[PDB]
Amino acid sequence: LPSTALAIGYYNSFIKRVCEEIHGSECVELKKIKVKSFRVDVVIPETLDDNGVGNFTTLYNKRYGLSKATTCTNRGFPFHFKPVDIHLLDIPSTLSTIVESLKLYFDMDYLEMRELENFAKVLKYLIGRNAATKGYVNVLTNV
Amino acid sequence: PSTALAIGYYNSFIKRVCEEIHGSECVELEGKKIKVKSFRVDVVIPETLDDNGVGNFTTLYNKRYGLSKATTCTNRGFPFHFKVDIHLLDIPSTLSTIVESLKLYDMDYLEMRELENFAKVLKYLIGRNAATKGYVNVLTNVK
Amino acid sequence: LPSTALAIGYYNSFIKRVCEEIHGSECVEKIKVKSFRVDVVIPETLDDNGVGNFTTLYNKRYGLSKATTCTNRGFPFHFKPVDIHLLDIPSTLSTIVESLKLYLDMDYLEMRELENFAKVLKYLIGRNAATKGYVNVLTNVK
Amino acid sequence: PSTALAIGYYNSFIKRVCEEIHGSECVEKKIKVKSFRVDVVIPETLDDNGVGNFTTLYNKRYGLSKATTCTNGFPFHFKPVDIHLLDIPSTLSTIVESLKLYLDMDYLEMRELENFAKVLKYLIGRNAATKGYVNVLTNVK
Ligand SMILES: Nc1nc2c(ncn2[C@@H]2O[C@@H]3COP(=O)(O)O[C@H]4[C@@H](O)[C@H](n5cnc6c(N)ncnc65)O[C@@H]4COP(=O)(O)O[C@H]3[C@H]2O)c(=O)[nH]1
Ligand SMILES: Nc1nc2c(ncn2[C@@H]2O[C@@H]3COP(=O)(O)O[C@H]4[C@@H](O)[C@H](n5cnc6c(N)ncnc65)O[C@@H]4COP(=O)(O)O[C@H]3[C@H]2O)c(=O)[nH]1
Repeated sequence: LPSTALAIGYYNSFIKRVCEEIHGSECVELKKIKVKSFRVDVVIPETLDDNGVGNFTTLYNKRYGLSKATTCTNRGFPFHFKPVDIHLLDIPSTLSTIVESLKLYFDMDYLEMRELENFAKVLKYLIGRNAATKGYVNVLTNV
Repeated sequence: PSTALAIGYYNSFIKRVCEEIHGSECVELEGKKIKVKSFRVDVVIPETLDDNGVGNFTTLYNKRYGLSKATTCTNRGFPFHFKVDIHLLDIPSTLSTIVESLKLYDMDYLEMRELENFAKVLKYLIGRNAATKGYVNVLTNVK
Repeated sequence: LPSTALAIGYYNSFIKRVCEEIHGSECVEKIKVKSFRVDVVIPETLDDNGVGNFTTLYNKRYGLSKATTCTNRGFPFHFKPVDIHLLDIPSTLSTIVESLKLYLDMDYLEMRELENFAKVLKYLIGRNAATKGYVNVLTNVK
Repeated sequence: PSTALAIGYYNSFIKRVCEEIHGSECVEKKIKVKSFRVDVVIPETLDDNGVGNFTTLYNKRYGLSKATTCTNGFPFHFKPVDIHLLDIPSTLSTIVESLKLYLDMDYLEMRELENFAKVLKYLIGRNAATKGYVNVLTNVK
């Protein structure tokens, strides 16, 4: 199904790049900020919307009040985080893509959370793969 | 495999950038608004991919052409490289994911297949919509 | 029937646009907002020549006030640091009567399309997340 | 389904604008009105997301000024002068959404577009207050 490719791409690029860069630098760009310990949480909506996950992302922002910061590059990676420990979290925008694929592929909702749980499984497998993400990371489904 | 990733890339990057440019006609080029009279995004696709991904080709092309990087009008910024009539060019980093999947999944022929499939689906989705049609093109068979 | 198309159009355009815009901006015309709850108001029955008289009567009886969306697509809608209690009567329902005049009971039929419109609105509110509790509908009013 | 949507658009927008312009001859300061006709132009094919993109493209290419009618409003697009009204009916977008929830796809959209245009021009011709002072232009871009 066309959910493993999205999971592979999102994990590899975003997660591996950000994790390696921040482990090699230990700092973020809020003005500059510095970090002490790392926890990245992937947030997965229970079901997708008809027109992407932008509205869900904005609702989550207003509900939790996350804060903006890219990686300290002198390839900016703007992310949302909550001498200091940082509890990073994000809702992968790539999930939006899936809905469009479905239009080119109530069975709709049933299929949708099938690919959502498959995406979560692929992410967990890729966490298991590498060591840079071997406990400094977690995922949350049915949100 | 490449089709869903291609759909996602097209949707997000192309529709967002085209819509913002059309509705604003202003890009923060070194933090200063430029005019917009005629433009089009040239998405250029490598013929072959490296074992490590696409970063090397992106670096080589950008250095050869020295394309300046800037975002779109803000008030999430979508940085892009380009050169008044703006000349937008794009190396889609998403292509890297392809090999990753094939690495987890004649090889070089398979990457060729995925690259050409990406090209065709991009061209089809560009042909459909009116926001992009005319203001975007895909340049395969490049280097 | 020709009530699901009207319901879909009304919901999508008006409700989704306004709700998303106010969630993303939190301001109207100046005034600033803290929370949202939009009440779609549905007449218990339709009239011969639309719902203009019903809308004016409701406005006088509740004394609503004007407000548009902070666009920099003016959306003139009626509302009652400050929590706003929004309500609205969809003018599109007027159109429905003409449809019947070009489709042909009348009272029961109109009640049927009104109920179908309400069901479609509730379904679409259930669909999206931007409108997942920030919206309510009110059928059989007065 | 699309027919009722077209009928509603016609009634509300066209009837109200025609009535106001004929009874006032003043639109947004106040401009005079001597002769006019609103050109409802219908896209040949629709985007997946709706009509906003085509509306923006057409308006920017033609640089159409936007203004409302007299008050004591209804916005619209146009260009001692004869008014030349124009409008992209946003309601067209609804069609695709309905057709997406309803269930060749492009051909179904073509059906809806032709039906919308036909019913629009029919209800324009039928009434007297609108006859002559309005036209629908398909086969656009
Ligand atoms: N919160 C966050 N997520 C990111 C960031 N960078 C990538 N991601 C996520 O990783 C997915 C895949 O990354 P990609 O680089 O391999 O493919 C991306 C990339 O090739 C291109 N793209 C998207 N946003 C871009 C951007 N801002 N700049 C340049 N290219 C961009 O479009 C592809 C798909 O975008 P998507 O937004 O739907 O999913 C992203 C996206 O959800 C990031 O800096 N922050
Ligand atoms: N309170 C409020 N309600 C609105 C507004 N815009 C639309 N609505 C509601 O959503 C229905 C359908 O929205 P639409 O945009 O898809 O189709 C509308 C719209 O596309 C068109 N129209 C009206 N005034 C227009 C205008 N000034 N410019 C362009 N199109 C216009 O007339 C269609 C039918 O109008 P209607 O009033 O009977 O039903 C509205 C109406 O009940 C609005 O700005 N405010």
